[PDB]
Amino acid sequence: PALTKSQTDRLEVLLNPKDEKPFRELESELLSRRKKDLQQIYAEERENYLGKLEREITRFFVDRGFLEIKSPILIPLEYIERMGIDLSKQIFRVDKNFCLRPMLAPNLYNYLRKLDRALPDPIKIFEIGPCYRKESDGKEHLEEFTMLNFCQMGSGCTRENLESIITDFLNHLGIDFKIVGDTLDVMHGDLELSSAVVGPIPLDREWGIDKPWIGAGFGLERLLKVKHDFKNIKRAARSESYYNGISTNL
Amino acid sequence: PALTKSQTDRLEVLLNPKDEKPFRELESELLSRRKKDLQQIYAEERENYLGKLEREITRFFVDRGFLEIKSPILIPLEYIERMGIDLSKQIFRVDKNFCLRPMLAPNLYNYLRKLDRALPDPIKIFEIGPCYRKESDGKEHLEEFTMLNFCQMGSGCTRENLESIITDFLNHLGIDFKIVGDTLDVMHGDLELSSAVVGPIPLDREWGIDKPWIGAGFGLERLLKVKHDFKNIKRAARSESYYNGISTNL
Ligand SMILES: Nc1ncnc2c1ncn2[C@@H]1O[C@H](COP(=O)(O)OP(=O)(O)OP(=O)(O)O)[C@@H](O)[C@H]1O
Ligand SMILES: Nc1ncnc2c1ncn2[C@@H]1O[C@H](COP(=O)(O)OP(=O)(O)OP(=O)(O)O)[C@@H](O)[C@H]1O
Ligand SMILES: N[C@H](CCCCNC(=O)OC1CCCC1)C(=O)O
Ligand SMILES: N[C@H](CCCCNC(=O)OC1CCCC1)C(=O)O
Ligand SMILES: [Mg+2]
Ligand SMILES: [Mg+2]
Ligand SMILES: [Mg+2]
Ligand SMILES: [Mg+2]
Repeated sequence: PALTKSQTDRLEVLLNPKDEKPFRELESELLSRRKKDLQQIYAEERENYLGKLEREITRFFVDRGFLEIKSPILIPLEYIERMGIDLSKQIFRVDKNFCLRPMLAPNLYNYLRKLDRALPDPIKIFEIGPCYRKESDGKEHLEEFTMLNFCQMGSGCTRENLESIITDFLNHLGIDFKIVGDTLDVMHGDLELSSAVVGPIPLDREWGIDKPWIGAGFGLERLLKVKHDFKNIKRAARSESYYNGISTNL
Repeated sequence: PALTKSQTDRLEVLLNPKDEKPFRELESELLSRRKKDLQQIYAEERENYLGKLEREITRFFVDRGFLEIKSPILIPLEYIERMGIDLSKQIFRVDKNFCLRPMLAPNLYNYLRKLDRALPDPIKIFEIGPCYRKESDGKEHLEEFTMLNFCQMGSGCTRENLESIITDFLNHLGIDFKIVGDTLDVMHGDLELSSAVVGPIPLDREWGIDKPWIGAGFGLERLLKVKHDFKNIKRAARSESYYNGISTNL
């Protein structure tokens, strides 16, 4: 009569946040619901949450005067050392000289330096894309995730302006937050949505940067987790197991 | 007086397709032009070609009834073997059990199988994203590229329908092509834009697929190369060296 832990685990896979003994009937009910959810997505919008969020965020920053960057995901291992990373044990190495980027900063540093030769002050850029870190199991971490990093360099690089961009950005997405403060974290309850920095910092010199700057990095899967009230960030990930938070194991 | 080969190489970095002794003046002219090009992008649209193309392609397929997939880039090595790949020497391995995906097929096979339990016939899906292959130097190949793979499974999986989708798709993008024919290549002159397949094929059984299907895979950087008349596909890649085909080394 009482559901086993394994049965409960199975039902929880099929349970969605907005949902409101014997196991087989409960399972059948949830299977029907989830099939109908996929059918509705297929019939109507057909957009993947992670893709759609990237597009929405892209529009926000492009509209605010930030240049869209698409830089390599596979980066030189040298960039890790040059980032002052002696995270060191979290790097996915590829061949002898490369790794999967654990963050967007090194390529954006290079872009800021290069673009400063061409673009008027201030320089405003952003990137959204895959980042990789070896992580311990956890409901808030993925080994394959998607970062947004925006930054501004030159005039107007104040904490006030950084907080303003963050605030406008999250109010646009409709995500509740608190900024907890040079360095700031953007929190949703106890979940970190972003780390933000008001530069300059001593690392800049290694990258040929000698101007003020502000920037922040956000995990898109974390944003989705909060927005859609997913219990586990796995529902928001690139996945074969979940589609828009709906189990594909039906 | 005569430009050296190295000087010509430098000028060719700065030359754009639409452009129409002494070296320093030629260099200065091209530098000014390319800075102005970046300034215009920054002032006006601010979109990255590779990002924008992905968005345009996404809209095309979503509008045509195809479900947008975002699946893992880091995939089990087992998937390679299960794809009948004994390309074998082109795989970027990561740790003991994983690799960077060289193609979108294995994850899409899994999606087709899973979605067949939920969605009405025919099942139409697509993915756009990073793929990785170790390649010899060449003007048409990147080690890090972006694939579009669409497919349909069930009813209507005919060569005629596959050719129709391809034709509508490339006429939409404004890319000239010829389809050269079960299996088809979509050519732009001697450059392969896509390989396409009319299933079923014997590989399907390994992935739990036993329905007719059609599908095709396109390289986005190749599409950009053709569309923008880039001499080298490096101008279309995720890069720190080129932005929308414009040298960042100014
Ligand atoms: N493994 C991960 N999975 C999902 N999102 C991540 C992961 N690592 C970082 N992020 C996201 O990227 C943002 C910026 O990266 P940062 O390096 O500041 O993370 P972090 O300080 O290591 O986070 P945490 O303390 O939660 O590990 C984080 O605020 C988070 O939103
Ligand atoms: N290394 C690469 N760089 C850029 N695009 C690629 C690369 N490999 C494949 N593609 C693109 O992906 C498409 C489908 O992949 P497929 O495995 O059929 O390529 P392929 O037959 O190996 O191509 P090629 O003969 O040019 O190496 C190709 O038609 C091409 O547009
Ligand atoms: N790099 C991640 C995310 C931090 C985002 C804030 N930093 C930031 O925007 O750096 C700018 C990007 C290129 C150099 C300046 C971290 O280590 O927390
Ligand atoms: N996989 C690449 C691209 C081929 C694209 C055509 N194949 C295709 O769409 O396969 C479908 C995708 C999942 C299984 C059926 C190749 O090896 O050529
Ligand atoms: Mg961390
Ligand atoms: Mg942090
Ligand atoms: Mg090849
Ligand atoms: Mg081919």
